[PDB]
Amino acid sequence: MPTLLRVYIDGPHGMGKTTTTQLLVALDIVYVPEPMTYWRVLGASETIANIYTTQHRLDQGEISAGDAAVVMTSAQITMGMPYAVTDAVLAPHIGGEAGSAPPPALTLIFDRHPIAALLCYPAARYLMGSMTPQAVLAFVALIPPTLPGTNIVLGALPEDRHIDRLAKRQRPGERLDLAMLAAIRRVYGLLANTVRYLQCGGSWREDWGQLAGPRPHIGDTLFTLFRAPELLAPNGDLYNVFAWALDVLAKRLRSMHVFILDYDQSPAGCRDALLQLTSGMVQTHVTTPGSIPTICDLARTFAREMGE
Amino acid sequence: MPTLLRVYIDGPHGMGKTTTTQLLVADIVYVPEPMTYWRVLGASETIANIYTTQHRLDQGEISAGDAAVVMTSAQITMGMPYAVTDAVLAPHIGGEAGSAPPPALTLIFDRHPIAALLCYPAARYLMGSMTPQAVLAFVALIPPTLPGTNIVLGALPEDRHIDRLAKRQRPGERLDLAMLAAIRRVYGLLANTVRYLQCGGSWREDWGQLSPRPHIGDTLFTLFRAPELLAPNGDLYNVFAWALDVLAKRLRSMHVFILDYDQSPAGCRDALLQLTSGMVQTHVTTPGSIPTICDLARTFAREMGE
Ligand SMILES: Nc1nc2c(ncn2CCC(CO)CO)c(=O)[nH]1
Ligand SMILES: Nc1nc2c(ncn2CCC(CO)CO)c(=O)[nH]1
Repeated sequence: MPTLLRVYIDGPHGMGKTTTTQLLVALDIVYVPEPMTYWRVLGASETIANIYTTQHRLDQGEISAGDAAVVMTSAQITMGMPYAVTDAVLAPHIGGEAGSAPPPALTLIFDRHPIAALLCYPAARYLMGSMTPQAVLAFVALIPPTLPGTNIVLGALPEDRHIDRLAKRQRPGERLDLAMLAAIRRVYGLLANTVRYLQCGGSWREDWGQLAGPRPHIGDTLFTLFRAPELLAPNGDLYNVFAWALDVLAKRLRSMHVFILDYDQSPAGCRDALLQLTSGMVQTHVTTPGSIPTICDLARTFAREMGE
Repeated sequence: MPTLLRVYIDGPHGMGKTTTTQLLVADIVYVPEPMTYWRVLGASETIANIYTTQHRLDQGEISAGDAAVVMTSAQITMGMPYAVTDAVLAPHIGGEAGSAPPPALTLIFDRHPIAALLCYPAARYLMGSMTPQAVLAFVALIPPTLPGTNIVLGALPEDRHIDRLAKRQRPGERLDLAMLAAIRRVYGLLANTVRYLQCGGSWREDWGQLSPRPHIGDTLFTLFRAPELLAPNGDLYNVFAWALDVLAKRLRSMHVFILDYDQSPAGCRDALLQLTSGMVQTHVTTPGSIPTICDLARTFAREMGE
């Protein structure tokens, strides 16, 4: 059947993921861009400006953890909306994997992946204290089942160079919170190891008490963020409820094909560099033969209406 | 593999599910209300929070915005146990075994992910304390409907419900008769929605009427004619229209059965055992599935049931 190769470009904001993918796309391929219009208009109203202000009000000590928590938690629900719906309608047409030989019938490039809204950003906001780990796990329990051929390209960029970049300018409503850059960096690192650890066979349940290449110490995976007095019983173990969610986080990430593109270069180098990774990425067949078109018109509709 | 029979006793609160469900149990396990999770574990006394906020809104002390915001977060917390459960359970579910009995194990659940991912949220929306966009965020998050999904919804006339809803109701509640009118309307609609979807109805093909099956104005789609969802030219944006596509594939495959709650206990408890006859069973995926599945229902029970 016609194969389809999907690739999600994720990682912290401000590294140059949007450009590169354009350059990549500018060259069969459709682009599912960031739904700003949803965040700005359709879904709420300046969702991203809302996020940055609340956390700010929180840092000023004008809003209490709970007011920012309740405001943050709900601001996240809006962010992941477009990712979640796209997956939901996409899922059916996705069939069994085929194999990284050139080429596919279609290539869908994504700007971020469900996990970025249902995990990374929240966990990050949690370390930032504007969110709880209970809520964080709530999203984790909603992360959709991982689809075959789910290729995730996270991104590497030096700090000074990343800070430097954010410094110049980025999203409308965005405030330069270096600490946030730090958290969000941390979370995307962990995420990488987490996949690795998991793929190498880690089993957090065994390594709990301990709280490509070699297997990372569970203490270096995302789990570690979940060793908190909120999530622990009077006898120290995690409440089964959360443990069980860490068990889904594990299942979700366990089948992902994660890659690290380097962003410490020219937009073109990033394009060329990201292109040389797309070749070792696993693709899949479609479910209906006429899925390529609908999957196509689907991405073009998302773009035309949510892009900005 | 052995078969399993899962039943999700749903419907509006204040009718007697809880009351009638325990009775059957006292082969059959019972996964209760995660009350300890709503009160303690996930956050603090969530319910009193849901009700207060609605109150403050009603009593003009707070704004629809402020309500919506807190109202949204809370739901996240109310549905948590359902999701994780559904997600930890999922793989043990094999395909529909004919109807093939007697099942090696019967699981009775106290509500389905939809109560927290669709129903109540639809209800609070209808209350001014929650955005339709928000409601569709959870509708999309609705997990794929597993095979052998049987939902029991309850019938009890408004008056009797008012009476039972007032018998006593949860730590923190406040009798909100409107929230009773909102909630009854929702499940009622959902009842029609499942039949709509099974008699072959297409919401895209019917969507313009709002301006053998039930009329689309008598389904959960009619709620999403929320102007906020509509384009300047009245149209419905593709995001929501997709959310609705989801909502449809989700419900259509459900098996919903009606339990008349207007009849004293055991009388309802009886009817609950009678319905069990047409509910679909499933095989489990692995040898040790049933046992793992038993523990889940017992460990959720001791930890979250209060
Ligand atoms: N989901 C979510 N996304 C967040 C958060 N902060 C920044 N972003 C990404 C927003 C821009 C970068 O800041 C990129 O569009 C947050 O709390 N949640
Ligand atoms: N998910 C959700 N549930 C709500 C809300 N309001 C009342 N309930 C009722 C729950 C009842 C179960 O019978 C009382 O325990 C709400 O806003 N969201």
